[PDB]
Amino acid sequence: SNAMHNVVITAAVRSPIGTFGGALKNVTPVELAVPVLQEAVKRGGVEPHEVDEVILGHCIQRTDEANTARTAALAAGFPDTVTGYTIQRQCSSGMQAIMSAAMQIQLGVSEVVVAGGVEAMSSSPYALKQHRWGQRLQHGEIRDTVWEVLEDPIHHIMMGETAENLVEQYEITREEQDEVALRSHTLALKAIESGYFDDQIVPITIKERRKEVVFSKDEHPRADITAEKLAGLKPAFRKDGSVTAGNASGLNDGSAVLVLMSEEKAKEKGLQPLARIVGYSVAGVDPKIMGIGPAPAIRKGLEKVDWSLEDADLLEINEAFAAQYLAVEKELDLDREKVNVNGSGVGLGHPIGCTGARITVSLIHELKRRGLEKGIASLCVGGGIGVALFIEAL
Amino acid sequence: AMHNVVITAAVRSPIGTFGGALKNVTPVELAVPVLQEAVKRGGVEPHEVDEVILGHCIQRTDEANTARTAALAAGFPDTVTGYTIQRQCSSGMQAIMSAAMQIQLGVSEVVVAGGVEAMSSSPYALKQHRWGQRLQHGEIRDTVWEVLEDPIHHIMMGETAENLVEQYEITREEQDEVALRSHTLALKAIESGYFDDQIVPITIKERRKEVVFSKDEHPRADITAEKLAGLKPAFRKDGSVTAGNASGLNDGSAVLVLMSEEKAKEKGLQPLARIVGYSVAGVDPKIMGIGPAPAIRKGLEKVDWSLEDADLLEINEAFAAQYLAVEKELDLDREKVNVNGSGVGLGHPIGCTGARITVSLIHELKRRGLEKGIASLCVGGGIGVALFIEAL
Amino acid sequence: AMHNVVITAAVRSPIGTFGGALKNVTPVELAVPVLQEAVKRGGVEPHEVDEVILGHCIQRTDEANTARTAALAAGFPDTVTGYTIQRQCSSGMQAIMSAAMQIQLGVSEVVVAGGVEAMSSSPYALKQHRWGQRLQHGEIRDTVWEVLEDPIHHIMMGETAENLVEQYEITREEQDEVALRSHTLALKAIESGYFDDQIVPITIKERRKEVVFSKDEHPRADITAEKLAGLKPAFRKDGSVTAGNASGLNDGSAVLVLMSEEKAKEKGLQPLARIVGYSVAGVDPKIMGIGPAPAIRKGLEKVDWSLEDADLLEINEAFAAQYLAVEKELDLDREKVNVNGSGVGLGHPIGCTGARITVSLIHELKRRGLEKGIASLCVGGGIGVALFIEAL
Amino acid sequence: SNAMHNVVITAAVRSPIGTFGGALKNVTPVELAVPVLQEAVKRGGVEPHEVDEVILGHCIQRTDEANTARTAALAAGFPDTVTGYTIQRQCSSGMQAIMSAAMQIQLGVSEVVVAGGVEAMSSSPYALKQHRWGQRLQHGEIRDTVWEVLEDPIHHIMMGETAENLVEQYEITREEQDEVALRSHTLALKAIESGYFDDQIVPITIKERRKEVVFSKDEHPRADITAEKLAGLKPAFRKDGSVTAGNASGLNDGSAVLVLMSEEKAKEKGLQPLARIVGYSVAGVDPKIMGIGPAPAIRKGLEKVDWSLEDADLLEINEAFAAQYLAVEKELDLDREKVNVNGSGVGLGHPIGCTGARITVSLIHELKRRGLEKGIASLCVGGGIGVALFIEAL
Ligand SMILES: [K+]
Ligand SMILES: [K+]
Ligand SMILES: [K+]
Ligand SMILES: [K+]
Ligand SMILES: [K+]
Ligand SMILES: [K+]
Repeated sequence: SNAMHNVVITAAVRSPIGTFGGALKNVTPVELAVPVLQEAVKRGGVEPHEVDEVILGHCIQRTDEANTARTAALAAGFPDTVTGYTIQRQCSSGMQAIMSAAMQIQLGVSEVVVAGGVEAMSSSPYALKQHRWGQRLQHGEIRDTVWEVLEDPIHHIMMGETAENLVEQYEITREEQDEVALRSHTLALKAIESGYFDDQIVPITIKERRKEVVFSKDEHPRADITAEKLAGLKPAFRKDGSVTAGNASGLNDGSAVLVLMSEEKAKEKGLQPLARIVGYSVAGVDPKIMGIGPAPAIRKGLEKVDWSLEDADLLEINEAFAAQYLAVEKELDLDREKVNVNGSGVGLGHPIGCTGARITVSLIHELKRRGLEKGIASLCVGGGIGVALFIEAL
Repeated sequence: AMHNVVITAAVRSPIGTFGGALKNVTPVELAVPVLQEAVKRGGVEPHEVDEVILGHCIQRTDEANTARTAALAAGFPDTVTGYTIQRQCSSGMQAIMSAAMQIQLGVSEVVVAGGVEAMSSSPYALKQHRWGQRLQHGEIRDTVWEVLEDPIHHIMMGETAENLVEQYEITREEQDEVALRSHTLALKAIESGYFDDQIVPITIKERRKEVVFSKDEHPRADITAEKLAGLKPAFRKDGSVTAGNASGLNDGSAVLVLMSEEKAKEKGLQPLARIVGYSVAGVDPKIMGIGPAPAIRKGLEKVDWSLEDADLLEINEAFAAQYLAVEKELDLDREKVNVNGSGVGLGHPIGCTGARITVSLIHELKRRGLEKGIASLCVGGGIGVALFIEAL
Repeated sequence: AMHNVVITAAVRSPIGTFGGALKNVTPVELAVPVLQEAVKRGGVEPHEVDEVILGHCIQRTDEANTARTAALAAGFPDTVTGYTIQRQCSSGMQAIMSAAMQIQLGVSEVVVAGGVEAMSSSPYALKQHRWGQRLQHGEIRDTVWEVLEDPIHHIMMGETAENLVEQYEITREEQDEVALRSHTLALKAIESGYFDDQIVPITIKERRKEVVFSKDEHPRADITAEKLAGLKPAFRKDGSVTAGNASGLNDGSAVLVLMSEEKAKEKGLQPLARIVGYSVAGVDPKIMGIGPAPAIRKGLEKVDWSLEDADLLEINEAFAAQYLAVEKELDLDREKVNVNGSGVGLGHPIGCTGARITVSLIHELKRRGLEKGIASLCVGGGIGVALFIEAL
Repeated sequence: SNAMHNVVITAAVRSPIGTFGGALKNVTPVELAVPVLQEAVKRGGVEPHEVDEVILGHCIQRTDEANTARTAALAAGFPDTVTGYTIQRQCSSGMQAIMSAAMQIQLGVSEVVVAGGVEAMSSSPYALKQHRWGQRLQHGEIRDTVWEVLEDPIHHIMMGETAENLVEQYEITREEQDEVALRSHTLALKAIESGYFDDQIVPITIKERRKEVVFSKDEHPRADITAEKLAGLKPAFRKDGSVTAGNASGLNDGSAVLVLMSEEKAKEKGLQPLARIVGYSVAGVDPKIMGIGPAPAIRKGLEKVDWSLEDADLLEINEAFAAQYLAVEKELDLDREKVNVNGSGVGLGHPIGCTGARITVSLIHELKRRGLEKGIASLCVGGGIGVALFIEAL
């Protein structure tokens, strides 16, 4: 009679997503997480002291903000009792944070967990590898941590090259990629104008040197992205290639946070949750085609939760590259009309640590807006991993 | 679902000193041979491993996701996924706990979990290089020195130890007594061969040769009370915490193979130990060293043990003063604690240590023919973590 | 041998502010167009130039030997050799003196000489990168901030100015009076077109456009007594030296064509000026600003002038306080000194300035129809240099 | 009746030459100049207050020791009245310093000048060019100042490549280069053993962290350099090339200083000078074959002083590369038995700022040892310059 508690989600919020060198240029990951943590708890039906753990996914962790989760909890003014830990599973980090929170709740390790992800790519440092013991002679390299994290650590090829591998494998055309890219911006712009993201977005106040900036709207979507402009871009990873800056996701800044608790705890509190978690799955694939990860992850997960793919009402499949998304779409034979319905990574941006949580936030709110139930959120991961999360809106 | 968790292998590298044997080894490189040996001993083939989970404090973007990269570098199949955990000093212990959670829920059947830190090879960082320093001198930041500084209060871990010194009225002399004990017991354990079975030798390919690193290099054979008493305070002007009574900066990895009891029985394996419980407690970061006290008390309640039921404890010595605060607060029996030394004598490769002390505890329980163990450690940022095990 | 030295051209770039118009221009790039224009005006073809000598404070190993590299980059024949001089703030004036020495001895017949500084594009340095920092944080050093710090006493030039303030009992208010004058007279000179002939416009190729930089950008049209009086001391807590009464950090080049009087006559050229003498004096580095006093006195003896014989003087304002010490020590007639502004109003691109003030003095003597000029400046490290000229 | 004073040299001393990362690893240029300045003045027949100027040639100047000459004068304890300035003419910097001193003395600008050169290559810094205004994105370069100074700033080829240009032009063989290289070490070792350098060398005391090291002997010459070892080395600048690390000069540390004064001042003081300067010359050539500089410089200078080449009793022609030396030897048809008779740059090292002064120090002492009169010292210069100095031992 050992019990496994159902996991429900009582709040789901995010910062707007900044562009590289944009509104969040001078914000650290802890600074970017803090206001979102604060608003999540305010909406989530709990006081800070009731939070058992903060778990954050973070790709480019910083030693000056060791343990991003614990540091952000304290910086947010939460009691010293609110512990935290930080997760690195590359692009899926923010989704793994939610899964790890669910595990703690299912087991009764925690009753309430605040979980999500953050990435502040714009403020990420440069590194010197030979400074400690010396370069001795000849020129050295000062390494961009953002550019490093985009390079596979075993094969030393960029994520964009792994995308071109999928282009060749799945015979994906430049037109197909650019159609998806245009769609991503177009649907994002429409959602923004229609106010679809108003509820889920937490404005960030940036204290600059001589003023304060209130950042409240996603800044990656571009009205000037047209079929014409996309077709004129040069290939970014291979000569005679088709993956470009225009049909690839951006480098971006953002945070996203959910409040999760046992269903019994929500009943105790008299709270109507937004959604429940019904399952999650992780699958490993060839790092050289890491973008295909969501296919086996989704298949594995559907088997576990006893859904057909057709049962899903909406899906969020992160667009790391349009080509990568297209490979997943072709492999699973997805109905695009149910997928990324307000855009995805190409139009909205890809703050990597954040994204796995960001797409979950967006999915929850869009299911509710449409009055639909079943959602799948899934994304590829550098290093060759796919992760999928299965939810039901309440 | 709802499985019990057992441990079928528990191994570690020897612990290198800063700039020592492992000077030029990266965290992935240091994890790989220990991952391979653990799986070999743990009764499984690599394809049977569901997840590798590693605790790592100073993660590197050139080895993104240390656990997954190490799994691949170790030659494990692409199906063997991984993720990496940062809970500061307790990272390696949290990795074990996270593995246990997956196994308890039936998320995974077999998990390889532990921790690694390669402090000697950690980089330097420039924070103003991207957008420009503009004018005046800047700082090139040591990632090791950063990770030892509290990120909210901007004081070194050693200063948080001096806070405990003042709070618990701990003498310089008792700190040095504990430091001497740490080296002395470590040296005795090394001499007696207690660590022979748990240590995995590391081969380092140098310019003109290969070196085989097989023995812990931090313990000092000629350390003495007189030497310790002569040292200058390291963190406060009239202070008592010194380089001699503080843990070192060190390099090391440590790995366990965990699986469900069901899976062990199905494979006909006799596990070394089972996990009975685990607990985490948050405290004031300014006295982060006390973390193990509430964590242990919290965990004892959960597993329904009395403190006295424990046969052996490992409480990491981040600083002798910090250990002493815990000893005093819980009124521990020193003769059952850190019986073969701890961080001061053996070193503290931070990401690794939470797993390292668990490895050591498992093997010492077995050596003594004892059952119940507690492993626990403080965590920069104000956290205590505790793991409760029973040797089989 | 034993020739008289005349000057047939004297030109300069406009002076940019730090991070301003010349932000992305290197010293060679900034010297080139001014070298080319000087030679064009100076009555010679490039192949007739025997040597290019440039004063340069923050030399770069990627442009080794600034003078020779600039000569080549300017398209001058391979036969046109060069060398580069560091005598701190007086570097550009020393280049002129060294040119004169070569011409006097018949070592060279025609020399192009001057100075350059591109402070905005100067690099940062790491001193421990080669052999390693090992542990703890390091410094990434601003070469501009380094060059402004005395290398023996490790105090900023601004602090040496505060030493003169105390020594000569100079008020904050008189410093600000001089600072206001410097901007005011510079602005008037700019408005009246006094600098039109001497300035060589610089074209900067930016990402999407070309910019033509033709006017000095340091003078502040809206500077006032009230604004200056409100500023905080920059170098001492109860101090009087401020950012407003100190020279700026700036970018600029300045170049003269010199030759023997014999050579000028042979070429039928009418020179702008002749060099009558020059002098160098060493003083206490802690009050380096006073250098011009002994240098001027020493030189006056050599050329057999009285101070009163001078029609105009240029005494570089490194700091208003430093200028004031010189004015007081020599009992100068302010109405004959820095008549169109100086370093506070116009800027101080250090390698360039010793040549820049000479260019300016030559043209202002001519404009006023006056003969005798003295140009002089202080030098970090405790040196004063003075140049004595007669307009023709 | 304007007078031009004869220039005489009353002292000529040098540090031993350190190897890269060797005995002088942790010594700055000012530190390395100081003891040599001090000993020079002690031998030169003047008190420090009588010194009018210190002039030093220095290739890799440092902003933390601005104006190396003035800084070293003050650090040596010389009075504040002793001014100084620093010269950059690449490899000939140290020789130009002596020439500039001679000019001041000839003109009566100074009566006594201390002049020479210094280079501390081992302690030279690394530079970042994009740190001030930012790298923005992607990896950058941390630049070795030593490696930069060895690269031509117009053509961006290493000095070693300009040497290979001369190899091809003058049809110089690998054997010829290696014979010169072996000779350079062999003659240096012999001179050292015979005590030829005892008088001219000033020992340097290096204060290391836990001891003091007294460095008193040139450390570049190698007894293990053999014809066999040289022939086995790989080409360093061109595939199928012949310039190697073994037949090229090293990277080295050293200082060298002369005391110069008017002949009348020496007579006044009752001093017997070591030597007089009779002339000097500078010639510009193609930077791509900079190594040939000494040929036109020597020819130009001989015309000025009315010497035949045959009149010279000894020559020092710096060996930047054996190949470069060989081109000069072939062009001028030199008698090698009169040239570099105790070795040169390949065996002894090449601390670049120092070398032009170093070879002059060595020449003066060897002329005196052999009881000979006429000397020529000359060297090539990166950027395409040759410089020559003509002296008579007294
Ligand atoms: K919400
Ligand atoms: K084992
Ligand atoms: K976990
Ligand atoms: K002119
Ligand atoms: K000169
Ligand atoms: K001598």
